[PDB]
Amino acid sequence: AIDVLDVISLSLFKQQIEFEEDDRDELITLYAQAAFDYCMRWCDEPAWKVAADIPAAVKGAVLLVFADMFEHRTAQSEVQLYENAAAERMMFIHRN
Amino acid sequence: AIDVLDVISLSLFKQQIEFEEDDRDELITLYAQAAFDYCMRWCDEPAWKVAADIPAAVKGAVLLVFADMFEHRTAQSEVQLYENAAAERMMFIHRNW
Amino acid sequence: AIDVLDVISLSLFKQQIEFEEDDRDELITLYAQAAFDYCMRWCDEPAWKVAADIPAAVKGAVLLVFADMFEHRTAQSEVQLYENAAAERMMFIHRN
Amino acid sequence: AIDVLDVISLSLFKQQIEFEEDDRDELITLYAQAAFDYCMRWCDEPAWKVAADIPAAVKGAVLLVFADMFEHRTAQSEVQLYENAAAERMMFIHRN
Amino acid sequence: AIDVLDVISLSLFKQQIEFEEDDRDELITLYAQAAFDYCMRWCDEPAWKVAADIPAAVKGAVLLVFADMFEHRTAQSEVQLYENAAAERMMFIHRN
Amino acid sequence: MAIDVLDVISLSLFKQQIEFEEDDRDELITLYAQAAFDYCMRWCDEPAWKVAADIPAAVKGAVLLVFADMFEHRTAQSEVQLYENAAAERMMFIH
Amino acid sequence: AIDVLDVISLSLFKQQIEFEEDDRDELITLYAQAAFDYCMRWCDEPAWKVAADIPAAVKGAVLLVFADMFEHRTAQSEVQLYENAAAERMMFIHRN
Amino acid sequence: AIDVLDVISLSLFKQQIEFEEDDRDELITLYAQAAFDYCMRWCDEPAWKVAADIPAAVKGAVLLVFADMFEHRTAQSEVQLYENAAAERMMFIHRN
Amino acid sequence: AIDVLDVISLSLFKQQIEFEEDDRDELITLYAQAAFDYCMRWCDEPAWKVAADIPAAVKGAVLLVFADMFEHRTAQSEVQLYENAAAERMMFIHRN
Amino acid sequence: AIDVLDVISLSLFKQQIEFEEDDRDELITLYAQAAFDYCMRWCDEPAWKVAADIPAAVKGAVLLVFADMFEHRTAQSEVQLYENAAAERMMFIHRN
Amino acid sequence: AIDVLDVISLSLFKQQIEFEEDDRDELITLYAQAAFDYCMRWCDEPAWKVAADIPAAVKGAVLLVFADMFEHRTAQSEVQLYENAAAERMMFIHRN
Amino acid sequence: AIDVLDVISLSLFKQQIEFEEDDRDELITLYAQAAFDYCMRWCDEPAWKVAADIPAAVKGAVLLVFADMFEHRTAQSEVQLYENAAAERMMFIHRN
Amino acid sequence: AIDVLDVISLSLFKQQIEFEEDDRDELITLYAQAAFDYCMRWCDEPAWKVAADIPAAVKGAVLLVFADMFEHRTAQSEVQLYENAAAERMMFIHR
Ligand SMILES: [Cl-]
Ligand SMILES: [Cl-]
Repeated sequence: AIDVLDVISLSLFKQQIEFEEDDRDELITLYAQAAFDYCMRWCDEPAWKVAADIPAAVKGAVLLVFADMFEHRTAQSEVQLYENAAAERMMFIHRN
Repeated sequence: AIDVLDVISLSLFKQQIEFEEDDRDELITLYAQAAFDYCMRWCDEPAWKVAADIPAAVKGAVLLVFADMFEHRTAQSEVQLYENAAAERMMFIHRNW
Repeated sequence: AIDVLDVISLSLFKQQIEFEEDDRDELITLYAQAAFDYCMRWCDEPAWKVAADIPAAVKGAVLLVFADMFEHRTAQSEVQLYENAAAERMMFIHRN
Repeated sequence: AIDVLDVISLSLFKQQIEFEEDDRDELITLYAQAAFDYCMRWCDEPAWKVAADIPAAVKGAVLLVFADMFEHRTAQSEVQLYENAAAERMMFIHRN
Repeated sequence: AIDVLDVISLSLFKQQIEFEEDDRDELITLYAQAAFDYCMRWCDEPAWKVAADIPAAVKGAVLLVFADMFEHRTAQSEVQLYENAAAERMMFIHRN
Repeated sequence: MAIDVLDVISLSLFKQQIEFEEDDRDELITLYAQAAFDYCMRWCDEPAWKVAADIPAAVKGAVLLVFADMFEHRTAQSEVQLYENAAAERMMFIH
Repeated sequence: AIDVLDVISLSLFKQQIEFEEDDRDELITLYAQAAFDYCMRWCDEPAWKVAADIPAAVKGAVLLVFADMFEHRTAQSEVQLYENAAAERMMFIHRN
Repeated sequence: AIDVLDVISLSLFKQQIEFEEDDRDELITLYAQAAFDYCMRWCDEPAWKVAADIPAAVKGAVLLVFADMFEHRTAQSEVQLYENAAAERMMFIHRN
Repeated sequence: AIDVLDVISLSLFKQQIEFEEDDRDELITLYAQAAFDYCMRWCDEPAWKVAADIPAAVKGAVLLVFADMFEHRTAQSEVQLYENAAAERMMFIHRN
Repeated sequence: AIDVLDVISLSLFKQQIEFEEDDRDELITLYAQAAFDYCMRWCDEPAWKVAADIPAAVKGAVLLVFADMFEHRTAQSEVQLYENAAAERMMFIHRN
Repeated sequence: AIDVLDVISLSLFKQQIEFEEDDRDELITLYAQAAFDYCMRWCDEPAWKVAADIPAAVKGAVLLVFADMFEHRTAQSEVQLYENAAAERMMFIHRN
Repeated sequence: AIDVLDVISLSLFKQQIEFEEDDRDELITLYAQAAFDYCMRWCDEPAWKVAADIPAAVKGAVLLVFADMFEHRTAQSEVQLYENAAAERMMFIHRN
Repeated sequence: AIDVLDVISLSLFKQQIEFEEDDRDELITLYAQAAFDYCMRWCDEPAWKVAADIPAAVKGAVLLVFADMFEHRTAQSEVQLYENAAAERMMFIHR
């Protein structure tokens, strides 16, 4: 399997969520892995064998899914959430 | 059966909810176990035999379900709750059909 | 039959509702026993013979139902209450 | 007939409504008797012959109905009241 | 006929509406008689021959109807009144 | 012989219904009382009530509600909407 | 043709509108006459031949219509007027 | 033709609109005449030959229409006008 | 053709709009002429040959239309204008 | 063809819009001419050969259209404009 | 083939928008040209060949469209724009 | 084939957006080129071979589309954008 | 095969979002690459072989899609997002 940190660096993930400290690397990495796993299964593209195979648009969707996990931590929320269409669209363009 | 704390450490569960105190470990552990039990039954995947088998997206769902339990303590509330789609979506892609 | 306090201790029930006093254990027990009876009958799973048989997701539902009775003491209220979907979903996956 | 106070003590009734005073024992007793009568007739279970026969979930409904009588004293109100579904779900699970 | 005050004492009627004075006893008695007449006619149970025949749930309905009379004095109001469902439910459970 | 309202409910009780403490409006209050009774009697349309004592307590409750409304709401049109209090008709309806 | 002031005195009309001045007797009389004429035509009862014949509910209606004239002076207004059902209901029960 | 001032004096017209000045007698007279003309035509009753023949309810309608002309001077307004139902009801009761 | 100023003097038009000054007599005369022209064509009554033939209710309408011209200067506005029904009703009773 | 200034002088157009200054005669003239051309074409009555032929109500409509141009300068605006029905109604009665 | 500035001078266009500077003559001229080009094409009248041929209502529309481009500079806005009906009506009156 | 800055100068583009600085020439030029490319493709007119061929209304549309790019920088926004109908209407009259 | 930075420099991308700082260059590069990839696949014009082939209207769309990524960082938001029609219309004109 592909390690998400070989596709998008840990530093870049932290920049996405504007998080400067190094004391949540393990939690952040879990969100990154969850996001990558989600996007890879959704795209379902058996041909991508290595980190360098992942298209830039899929990388953008990974950052959106990841950032959503960092900011929205509960399965139910008090404030209504709205789908940002950009995530599906970045991926749709590369689904099997 | 798989122990949820071998999949996601108690330390990580506490960071999910930004909870620093150590006097609620038993309650927090119960929420973690409940969330894991729920996500496992829902995915219904027999081939996940050990903790290392659990996919990252499923780990993401357990964290969301766990934090919901921690934050929302009553079966009815005065304020409406809205489903966060990420939890079911994280689980759906690892569902045994 | 199963004593709810063998499944979830009274101190956990008190922590669920962040209740620190020692003078409401009898009332709190009555709520806990009601929540457990409700959830047990709803799942209707006779394979749970002893306390250690109760699945973790059902314990979660019992705590939610319990906390509801603690917080919402009247059969009617002036403020509309909304069903928290987590209770039913935690029970559903273990219904007989 | 069963005496409601053999099922849930007067002291527990006063704790439900957080009522500290001792000068309303007759009134409170009347509400308790009314709530029990209502929940009994509703469940319609002739199998329950002694106080000990009353299931925990029915005790919870009796507390909810009792407290509603204590707090909401007129057949009409200037503010709409909303049914708390817990009371009838607690009873439903034991309807004959 | 049954005398309503043999069923629910005047002093209990006064506690229902939290009324302290002894100078509205005639008016309060009229409301109590009207509430009782109302509920007796609605229930239409010929088997209720003496005060002690009246069930607790019906006593509860009588108190609610009585209190509404005490609080809401005019046949039209400038604020909408909403039916409190408890009164009818208390009665329905003993209808003939 | 038409039943007199003041043999059914005293003026004292009419004044307590509206929380009216003064004694300089008995004539006006009597007229409202008589109007309310006339209305409730004709609406119930029960000739079986021959004397004051025949009038059921729930109907006396209705009479007080109708009376109090006349006292408080003096005009055939209002700048604020009025809403019917269901208690009035419900207590007449059962008779 | 009946004189309204034989039915209800000018001073009772003034009490209806809580009007304590003596400088508007002619205007007030006109409103009184208008209200009486209106209610009489509306009921259309040929049996009322003298002031003593006018029933109590019709006097109530006349007072309401009179007061409306006193208070609301224009065939059109800036603020919406709502019909007080009491007026029509008082006359209806004596329509011929 | 009937002179409106023989039916309702100028001073009664001024009391209707609570107007206490003498410098608009000519304009007020015009509104009075317009209101009378309107109501007489609407009623269409040939039998009213002299001032004394005009019924009191119709005089009531003439006052309402007059006051509306006095208060509301433009064929269009920035605020909605609402019809006062009394005007047409007073007239309709004597229509031919 | 009838001169509107022989039907309603310029001084009365000014009082309608509570316009004190004398420096707008030409504009005001123009509004008066337009309103009269409007009302005359709408009524279309050939029998009206002289100023004295114009009925009082038609004069009322003329005053309303005129005042609307003086107050409302633009074919479009940012605030909705609402039709005052009195203008049309006053003309309606004299339409040929 | 008819010059608008032979029908309504510039001084009257300025008074319509309460415009004091004398440095906008050319612009005001353009609005007046645009307004007249519009109203003349809408009415489409070629029997009007000279200024003196133009009916008073049509002059009223010209003033309203003119004033709308002076006050509302753009083909689109951020605030909704509402039609003043007076303009069209005053042209409608002289339409050919 | 017609120059807009021979139809409406730059100085009038500037008065339309109340713009008292000379440092935007080129931009204003461009708006004026675009507005004229738009209205001419829209009316599509070959029979107009010189500046003096263009009717007054069309000059009015040209000024409206022009001013709209001066005030509203973007193809999309955060605030809804509403069509001023005058622009289309001024033009439609002279459509081919 | 045609250079946009041969049609509308950079200086004019800056005046459209009221941008006085000199440090965004490259970005502004990009917006200008994009706007021009879009309008040209939308009209699809092969007869326009050189800068001078571009009609005035089309230049107005280019300015509008340009300014929208300058002001609205993102493919989605927190605030709904409303189409300004002037852009398409300016282009539509020159569409192939 | 075309690198977005050969089409629109990072400097111009920074200007688009009015961002002056020097420490988000790898993040901005990813957004730019993602925006280009998306717009290119959308247009599906394989006749554009080199940087200078890309039409200005497509460059405008790439800037819009880029800036959206920079400003709206989560797959779900608490505020509703509305599509800015300019992005699609600029792309559509070259499909
Ligand atoms: Cl002039
Ligand atoms: Cl670069």
